[PDB]
Amino acid sequence: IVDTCSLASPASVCRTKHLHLRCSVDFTRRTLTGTAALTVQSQEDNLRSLVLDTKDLTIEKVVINGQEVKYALGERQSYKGSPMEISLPIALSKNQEIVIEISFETSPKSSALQWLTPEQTSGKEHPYLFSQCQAIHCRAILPCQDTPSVKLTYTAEVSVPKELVALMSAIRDGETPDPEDPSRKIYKFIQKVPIPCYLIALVVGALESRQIGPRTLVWSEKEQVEKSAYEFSETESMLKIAEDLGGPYVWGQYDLLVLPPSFPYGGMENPCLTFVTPTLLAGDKSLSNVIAHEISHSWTGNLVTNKTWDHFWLNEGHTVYLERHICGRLFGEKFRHFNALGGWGELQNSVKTFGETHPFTKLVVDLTDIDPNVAYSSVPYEKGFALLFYLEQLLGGPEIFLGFLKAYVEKFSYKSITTDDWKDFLYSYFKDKVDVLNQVDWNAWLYSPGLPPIKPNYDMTLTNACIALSQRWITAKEDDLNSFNATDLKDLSSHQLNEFLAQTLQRAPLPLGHIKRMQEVYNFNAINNSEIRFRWLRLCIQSKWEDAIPLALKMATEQGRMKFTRPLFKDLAAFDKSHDQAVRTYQEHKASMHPVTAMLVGKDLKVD
Ligand SMILES: CCCCC/C=C\C\C=C/C=C/C=C/[C@@H]1O[C@H]1CCCC(=O)O
Ligand SMILES: [Yb+3]
Ligand SMILES: [Yb+3]
Ligand SMILES: [Zn+2]
Repeated sequence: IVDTCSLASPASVCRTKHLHLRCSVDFTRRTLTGTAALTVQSQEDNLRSLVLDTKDLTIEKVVINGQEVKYALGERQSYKGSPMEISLPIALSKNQEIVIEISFETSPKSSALQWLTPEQTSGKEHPYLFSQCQAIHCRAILPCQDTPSVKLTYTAEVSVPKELVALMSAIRDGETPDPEDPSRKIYKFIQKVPIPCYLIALVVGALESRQIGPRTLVWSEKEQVEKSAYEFSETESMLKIAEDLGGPYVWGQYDLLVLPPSFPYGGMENPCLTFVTPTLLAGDKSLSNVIAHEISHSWTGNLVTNKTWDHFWLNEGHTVYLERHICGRLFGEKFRHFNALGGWGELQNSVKTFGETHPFTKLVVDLTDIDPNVAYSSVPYEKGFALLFYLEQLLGGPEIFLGFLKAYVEKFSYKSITTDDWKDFLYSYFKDKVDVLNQVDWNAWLYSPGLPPIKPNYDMTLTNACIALSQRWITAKEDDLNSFNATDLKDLSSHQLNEFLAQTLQRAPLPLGHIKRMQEVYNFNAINNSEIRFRWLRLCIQSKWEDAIPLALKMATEQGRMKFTRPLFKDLAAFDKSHDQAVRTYQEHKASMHPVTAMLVGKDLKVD
């Protein structure tokens, strides 16, 4: 097992045990400067050098035993960055530990960071910075073994302009004036649980907080605090359910940070401080499954970790499985099945986009010379979930399979594992059902592209009305459109409206007159729920309604969640009437987008 996405020495050669980060955030230069002190343990005899990952980092010096040591930056290897070899002053024996202090500065173009001007924030008076290290962007902040096969503790001291606040994926450990610059404050942090370095995270900005549970504050700019406190009020109830299913919550605090609209994901499971998109702020808590998902990562992902990114499905599939159990406990088993069946539809969509033979539709994926951001899709989420849901039904039901899940978390806590470790423990836990496990087509499920070889069984109770109404619209002729009316929606929840739109979008385009009628009688243009609005606008653009062009351009640019922004830009580029404007709009906005999102939209549009 080799991590083909890292250029650093592997864990079999040496292991980082601890990071002590002292840095300063310079908004004038858009740089982070400081020192990263790595406590490294040799795993072999006579160790005289080691290699760290870096990406667009300027290295000033490397200090061991109080003296500068020799180092060399190799040539850049595309998205992987540049390897940094350090010559150790004294050969190390196996299990010997030393401290290596590296003085470094980031580049303004760091792919881990987005620097925001005051005008890009809610308050309009202060700048803002946030990080996103998953999968392999931590090396664009600091030199490290940038592989999830290594887990380390960390402490940090971050100097910032005194008007602003710093937060990290760690427990807050005090603040003080910066003695080297009275215009600044130093914020301190401690992460005492070993983590993979992709879970290191930093935000700096004009942040305020409100308590919403016994172990949860929500953080945001002042303009969003009140709405966020209401939107995420289910958090503590979800944590209690998650603890019941996964075992103890070991991280102390579970805080939430609501980022500015360019944050690229629904959430990011940064330990002690989950990051979330403001597109969750629907006003009715209806997108709270994203919080259940990030909560669940506190066990599946953050405690039990994928050893390499080839095995990412271990993180995401088990987390989606726990996510849907949390929402099933809250709202019922029929709702769990409804969301499960919706996820199968999303798997169908991903497979249909990539193509049924595409290597990125395999559950286990070989990322040799593949940028993980390019490979990312809903496949590991939903093919992984589908495998676990299938096994649940094969092995005796959800109560039995949740017993496996808790035992799995306990077995591999604080470790990094592969698909074969998972499968071996599955066969160990279910030793009395090995004959049943040997009926599984393991090669198809784990290593073949396309849809899985067997579809699970799904309760249809909550889905039937969505399918029925979608089919009424698809089979309607012009003389049937008069029969549709706002009353068609009166018994549908927001989740069901979203699924009605998903069902109909799968058959797009529809005739333009149908889409116009849908707006006339359902007024979907008025809905601000981001998931509903996204699917409605995709349906309008794919059905060639020119009126929807400005709406789709607005949504694609006024937020930056990649799930929404990328498909909206792609749909607009595919519609001949909006193509030129889509490209011009991307070019005008690209410099102020998140660096990774800008790169991907450019690839999607075939723009340079
Ligand atoms: C199995 C294919 C391997 C390729 C992917 C490898 C590494 C993934 C890189 C970045 C992942 C960021 C994930 C963020 C949170 O779980 C996502 C919840 C929000 C997603 C959304 O709803 O927009
Ligand atoms: Yb030796
Ligand atoms: Yb303390
Ligand atoms: Zn996730």
